[PDB]
Amino acid sequence: IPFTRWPEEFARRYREKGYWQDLPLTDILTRHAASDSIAVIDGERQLSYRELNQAADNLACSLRRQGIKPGETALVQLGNVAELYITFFALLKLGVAPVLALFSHQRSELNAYASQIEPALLIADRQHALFSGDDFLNTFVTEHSSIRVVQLLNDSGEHNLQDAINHPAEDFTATPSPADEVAYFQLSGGTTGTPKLIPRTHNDYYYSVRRSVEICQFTQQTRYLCAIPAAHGYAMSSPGSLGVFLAGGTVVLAADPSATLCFPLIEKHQVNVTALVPPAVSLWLQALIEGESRAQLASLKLLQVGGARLSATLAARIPAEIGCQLQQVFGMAEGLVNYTRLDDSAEKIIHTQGYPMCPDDEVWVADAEGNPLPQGEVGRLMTRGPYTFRGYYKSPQHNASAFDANGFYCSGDLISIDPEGYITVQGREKDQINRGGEKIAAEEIENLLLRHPAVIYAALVSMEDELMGEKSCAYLVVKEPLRAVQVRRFLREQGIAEFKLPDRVECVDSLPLVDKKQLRQ
Ligand SMILES: Cc1c(Cl)cccc1C(=O)NS(=O)(=O)OC[C@H]1O[C@@H](n2cnc3c(N)ncnc32)[C@H](O)[C@@H]1O
Repeated sequence: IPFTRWPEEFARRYREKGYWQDLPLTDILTRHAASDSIAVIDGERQLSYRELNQAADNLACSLRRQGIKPGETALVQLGNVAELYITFFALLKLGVAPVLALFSHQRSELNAYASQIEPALLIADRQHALFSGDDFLNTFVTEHSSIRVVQLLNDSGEHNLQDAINHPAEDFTATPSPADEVAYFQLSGGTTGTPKLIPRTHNDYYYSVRRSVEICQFTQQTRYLCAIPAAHGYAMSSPGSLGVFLAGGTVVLAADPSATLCFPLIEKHQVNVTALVPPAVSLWLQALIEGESRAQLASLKLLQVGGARLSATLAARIPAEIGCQLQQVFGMAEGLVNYTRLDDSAEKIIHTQGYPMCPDDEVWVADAEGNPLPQGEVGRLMTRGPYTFRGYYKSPQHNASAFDANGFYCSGDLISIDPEGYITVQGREKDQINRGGEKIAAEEIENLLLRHPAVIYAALVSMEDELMGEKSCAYLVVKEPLRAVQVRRFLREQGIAEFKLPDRVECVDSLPLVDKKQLRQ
């Protein structure tokens, strides 16, 4: 499986300093293979580390019998369910590199993912709109003829994922990919017209998990509510579900981050850490005002907030109105993750997004050309490090643009750095909307809008929204009258995630030639 390697002097340095430990990610689970402490709670269901590890082997083995081999890829679309973690570890034990699609992702996204990786295996959920019938499957498995095996959650027919997990592995020995080779594929937020996949090696991904655990001081006592989409890198590795498993803690799954669902789960299971995005934090504080008992969240000792910038106003209210410590998490699926420390001054936890988790994480601030700007100046985040990648998967065209000569990645974020060395996010250069933490590639949507017969020109732009931070607005120059429902219905036919539909559509007489920079003015 081809990916951009680190130069050898970098791989050697990162091994010498102990970042790369040359262990597979399977180690996170198999160190606990003897344990009967609870690893996953999912509604009424409680899986031990022993059971989880066994489930993973059971599935890994079942797939091996169906003829899935090491070095092959897989498309996995499971939500906030135990089977996400079983499937992730099953495929890691086989040496199969998956993409973890979010439940929200639809036709266009799955097709895009399947096209780049050419998967041998598809794992999806019959509770998904696309997988309740066999119509889409028939079409999907035709277009993506690489697919040989299909396993489906909440199926009682031939392709039942349960029957595989429940089938005890006779003599199974794991064959994880080498630790300096690809383990799995993360998803970019998106700056381009097609999704870009991020190769994560065991060495790079494990270190980010291991180092995240040190900072957030996760232990066997950690009870982590995983309420955001469980397959996202923030819920997965920062420190996320894996960080919890590593530590020997417990992951509590919730279908979404509504106060309606989570407030009960936090009190019931005595959760002491969870990860949210700004709008979820807002709705939580509003739910407390609207008269939810604050004592339901007594057990909470750390609340992570990331995916998008947290207003100091919102930040300051977390200790007061909820009564736990805040951690701001500024990270990206490409690698680099900045944390506030648990011992940081209120000043840094409220007004900054921390500093990189690795001492050998390297961060300078570029001007429009690409020269270093001195501290306190605002400019483009340029970074490289032991868990920051060196190329999207099979993207020589975009990789040329995305990295400078020395292998520094531009995140398309604008940042300043304090005298104390802390990063504050000041804005964004990449053509990306941040819809309450969820990322939309403006180009992806503009291309889809231009497919519409009435649409001459398309501009997708951010607009301030108090709840979400940003909402999508589609500016269209049209042949004929076009109402928002028509645009939205049309885009849903193309088959994309709901969050990607423009919250607002406006037909205008002209757009400038699109110069989005001027359209803001
Ligand atoms: C991967 C990730 C982790 Cl592991 C932890 C927290 C957030 C993310 C994340 O944001 N992942 S991402 O791939 O979906 O998007 C990366 C982009 O998300 C934005 N972002 C993430 N955290 C922030 C933040 N705290 N403040 C402002 N912007 C933020 C930023 O533009 C960054 O380039």
